[PDB]
Amino acid sequence: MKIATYNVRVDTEYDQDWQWSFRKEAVCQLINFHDWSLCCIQEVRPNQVRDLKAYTTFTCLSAEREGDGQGEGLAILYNEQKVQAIDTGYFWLSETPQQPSIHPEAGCPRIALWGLFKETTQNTPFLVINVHLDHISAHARLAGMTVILEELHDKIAQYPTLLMGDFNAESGEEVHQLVQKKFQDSKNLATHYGPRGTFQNFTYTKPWAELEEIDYIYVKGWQVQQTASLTDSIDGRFPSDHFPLEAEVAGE
Amino acid sequence: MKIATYNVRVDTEYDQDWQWSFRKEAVCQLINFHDWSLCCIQEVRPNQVRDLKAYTTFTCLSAEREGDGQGEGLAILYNEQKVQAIDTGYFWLSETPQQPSIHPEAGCPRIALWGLFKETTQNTPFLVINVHLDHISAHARLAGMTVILEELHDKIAQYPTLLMGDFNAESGEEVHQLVQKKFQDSKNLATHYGPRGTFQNFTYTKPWAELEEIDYIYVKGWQVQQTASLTDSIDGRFPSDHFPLEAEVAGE
Repeated sequence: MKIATYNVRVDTEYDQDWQWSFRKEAVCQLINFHDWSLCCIQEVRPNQVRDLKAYTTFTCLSAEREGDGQGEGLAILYNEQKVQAIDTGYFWLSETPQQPSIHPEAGCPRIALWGLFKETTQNTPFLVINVHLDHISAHARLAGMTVILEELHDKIAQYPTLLMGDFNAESGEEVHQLVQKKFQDSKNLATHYGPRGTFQNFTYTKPWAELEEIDYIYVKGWQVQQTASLTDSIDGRFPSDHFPLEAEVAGE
Repeated sequence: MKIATYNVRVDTEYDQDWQWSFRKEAVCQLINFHDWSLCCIQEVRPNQVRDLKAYTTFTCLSAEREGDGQGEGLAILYNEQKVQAIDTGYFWLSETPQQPSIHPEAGCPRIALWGLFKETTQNTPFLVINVHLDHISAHARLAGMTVILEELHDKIAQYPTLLMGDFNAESGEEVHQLVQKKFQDSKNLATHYGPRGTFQNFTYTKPWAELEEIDYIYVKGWQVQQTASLTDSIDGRFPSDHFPLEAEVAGE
């Protein structure tokens, strides 16, 4: 099974001539071309979610962080011919996960979006967790991931799990040590194609050694066949300020 | 079925710090990652052929233009689990196709390399023709293609055929008019991902409008599902001065 995570960059006027309106075709065409079983998406306001539904071939599960359906959100895109969603949910990375709220350490509401899926050919379900941790501090990231791991503790224990997304943390941070108690970083498990880092800040000529390694695909209960960071471009620009990160996995 | 053509750039000291020795891993890893059923390759000296066999996962059919096995050559890489070669051959694009020779109009010996293949699932064979036409003149290209179409006339008439490679010719040349009597350019038949052009001259920042469109995948007897020009890079350089060109096709 091919899976991916892609932070598509929130629609913001700060990007000027490279805000979402100008990037949407390139982002959606990239998704359609790579054609994974499923893709976790970060940084989508409602208009971006609408565009993903309209311009990609995927079914779209989504949720947003404000609660009023108007805020920045997460999505899980999936192909129903390849995987079926049998349960889904989301919660806030806070001391009150069921309500729109902010962790004491965090700078804004953050959510996790998850889905329980089954591959068409397989009979046993697996869990997908879409990660986007706070950028404000390492303490905020550790705290947010702690909520994910506690809130979904039962599901993670029960099912093979794909923990995927933008950790906003380089490999040495405490949050990775916590995650690695139960998960393995897929990109160290097999052959990796492309740069090990994923964030280029929209700089087409960014040296690979200068990429930030902040997006991850963590696995529990999976064999990893290969991973890749995808450097697709659109005439001298990147469709997002992150590269998509993909993995090929097989159930145990 | 996924198929591709890729001019990997001949090993030459003119490329200095980007001659084949420095590019081989990137080229071979690209091929391994994209993992097509088959790929036509242009511009491989014997050491490059050795490297494709050693560092890609593919079976390698090859031939070279000098006849002494020492010259610049062509290859068809294929995955035997996906397609099987049942016949193969090569010939010179000259007035005496069975012997090392030069067309009156051409600057050097040129060959075509072909294979008759069968997909594992399908019962009927198809023909693959690896094209690399002379760069010297439009007349030389027309003349070279005339030899291909004559020499393989019977096979082309009998089988669905993939005519793939480096035509050294933009779309308006007479050689394309000749080819279009029997073939269709796949990139106009479905959705195309990436630039329509394929030659960037190793210039990472080359504007897409300035790419030369000299590589082609022509089809006879195929439904085309999609095509793409692949912009894979290796830290601010391209692995070859051409992009690979790929297509997804289905027999009729």
